[PDB]
Amino acid sequence: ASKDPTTFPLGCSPDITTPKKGLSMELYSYDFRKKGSYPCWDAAYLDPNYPRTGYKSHRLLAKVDGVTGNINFYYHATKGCTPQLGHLPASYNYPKPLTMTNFTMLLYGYFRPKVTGFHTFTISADDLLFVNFGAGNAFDCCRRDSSADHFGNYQAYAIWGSKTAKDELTVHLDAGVYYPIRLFYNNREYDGALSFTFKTESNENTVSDFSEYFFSLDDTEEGCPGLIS
Ligand SMILES: CC(=O)N[C@@H]1[C@@H](O[C@@H]2O[C@H](CO)[C@H](O)[C@H](O)[C@H]2O)[C@@H](O)[C@@H](CO)O[C@H]1O
Ligand SMILES: [Ca+2]
Ligand code: NA
Ligand code: NA
Ligand code: NA
Ligand code: NA
Ligand code: NA
Repeated sequence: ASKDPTTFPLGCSPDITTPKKGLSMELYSYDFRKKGSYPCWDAAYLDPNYPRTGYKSHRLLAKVDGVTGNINFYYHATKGCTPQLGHLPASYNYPKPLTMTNFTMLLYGYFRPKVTGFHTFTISADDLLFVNFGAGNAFDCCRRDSSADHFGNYQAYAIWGSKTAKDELTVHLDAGVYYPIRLFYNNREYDGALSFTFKTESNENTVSDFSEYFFSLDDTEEGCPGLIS
């Protein structure tokens, strides 16, 4: 698939193996600058290659499976320029404290729609959430191994304090097809927040609980390109 973001993204058709519930998550540290710097937070999170290669230089905290449910959070800090502990919601399947003021997080896997039609995803973040969506744009169907670092221009992005603090992505999707998805998050300092929800043209319900929507698929030899059309 093309890497470019599109309104009609390509999806994937898994084989016999049952998709596993939830997304994969990786957590990385994101240190402050040395005492007395102005500002105190590291600006690395906005380097253009930070979401591709830069984050990998940071200390790996965790890699977990099975992230699903409601993945939204709001972490309230009490002090600027200070690492403070907190916990992710239970949905993240990570039962240890981390520096919720300052960390990087990567989620990847597949989104399976329940209805065929236009979906509008709405995102917000403190500090940053970058979203790739579709085969190629995120990664290749059951070939994430060979394509994970080759994602394309973001389908949506949100940066706290910017002219784009919230964003939307509208895409036409087919029910029961599995669409590659990559979420890249950072908190630089202080409060952190992530909101990821959607609506469809089918009804006026907002979906915030991804239990029946987020899945993981094993990579395979020849891939699992979408077979529908
Ligand atoms: C703009 C700014 O620097 N605000 C300071 C606070 O830090 C920011 O807080 C926002 C949320 O309001 C966001 O989380 C951002 O990442 C942070 O940089 C904080 O340092 C506060 C300490 O009391 O001072 C504000 O001025
Ligand atoms: Ca913040
Ligand atoms: Na097979
Ligand atoms: Na740190
Ligand atoms: Na990694
Ligand atoms: Na909007
Ligand atoms: Na409702």
